[PDB]
Amino acid sequence: IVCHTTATSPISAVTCPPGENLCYRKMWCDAFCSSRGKVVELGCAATCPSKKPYEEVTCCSTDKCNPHPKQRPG
Repeated sequence: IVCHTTATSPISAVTCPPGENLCYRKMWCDAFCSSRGKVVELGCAATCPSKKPYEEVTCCSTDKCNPHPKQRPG
């Protein structure tokens, strides 16, 4: 119960696994930065282990912080 966005696809608030708040956010620019950007990770996977820098990454835990524009209305 935390991030209310992405997290293993379009999700729906899910808020990743347990950890009891928080949402590891990673990905955004796939790896081609060829425009767009709807292939993120921001999934959580415990307690946001931070992971690595690479493409895009972060770590929130304040209700959410792993959104994603564009998306698909279906």
